[PDB]
Amino acid sequence: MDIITKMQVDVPRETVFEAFVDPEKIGGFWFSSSSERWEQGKTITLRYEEYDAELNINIERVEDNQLIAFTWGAHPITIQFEESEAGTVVTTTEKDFDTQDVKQLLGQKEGWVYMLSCLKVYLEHGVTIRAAILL
Amino acid sequence: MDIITKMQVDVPRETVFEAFVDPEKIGGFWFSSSSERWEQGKTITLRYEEYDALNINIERVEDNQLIAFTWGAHPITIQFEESEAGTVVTTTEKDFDTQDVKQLLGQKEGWVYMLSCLKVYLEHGVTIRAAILL
Repeated sequence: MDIITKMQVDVPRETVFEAFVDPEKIGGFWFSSSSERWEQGKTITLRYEEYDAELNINIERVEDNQLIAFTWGAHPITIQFEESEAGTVVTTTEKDFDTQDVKQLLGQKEGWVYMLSCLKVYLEHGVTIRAAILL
Repeated sequence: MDIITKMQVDVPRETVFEAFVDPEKIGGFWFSSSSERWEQGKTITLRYEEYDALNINIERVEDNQLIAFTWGAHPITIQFEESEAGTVVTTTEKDFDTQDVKQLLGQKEGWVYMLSCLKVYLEHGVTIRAAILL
């Protein structure tokens, strides 16, 4: 099982890509802060001012304005950005899950959908709706 | 199995309830409009302009607290409860098989997205593309 979620965001692909990798932008829809810009081969410190929690993630692969890859909890993750008429389609993929745990699947799906909804609102309106944690 | 989703919305419970039952407000986050105010015992014709496209029978309504109706073979309840900063909305779509995981995941996505659209609409007065869900 791979949890794949797609969300349309009405802004250019570069702008959506930047929303994730730019330490100053991520706070509007996801982590409260990042240690530095997301680069292929850099280990980033992702803060959650909310739960006063911190986690370190190493960026595995990065294709400018097109792909960000990494892993969490041993689950491969990729955030892709494709062009669409009105702007961009973001596709999040969190791989390797079993059916035995429908509860886990639903919870992760919820996290991805919520984060992408917060993303859409932040980029389309410049306002925020309580960033999520997901991971 | 039931698909339960909860969302915090920072406005009073009465404002969240009116957003669903008032024909003039629902288009900010879900269906484009309703034939009339959602009331217990009425059949409501819902519009979704994007698809230029349904009817639901409102079974129960507890003002500012609960709305229940059935879609297909899945009873649904939308509940509103007070929270310190506003309201906690709980949507429940019932009686799914644990077979079609894709169906459960697709419906979950639907509820989470609708509640997110609701949150922005009520907290910020702006909207993001409404989805049909049903």
